Amino acid sequence: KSCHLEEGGEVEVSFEEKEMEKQRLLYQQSRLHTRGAAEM
Repeated sequence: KSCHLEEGGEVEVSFEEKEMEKQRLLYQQSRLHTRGAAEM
């Protein structure tokens, strides 16, 4: 639920939004410890 909420909840369709959102989602995924958790 946290990762889903951190998808589009925080029209224009510009590079100022299509890249900030992608970087934020990547940071959210990395903060979840992709290493270790995938094997779990």
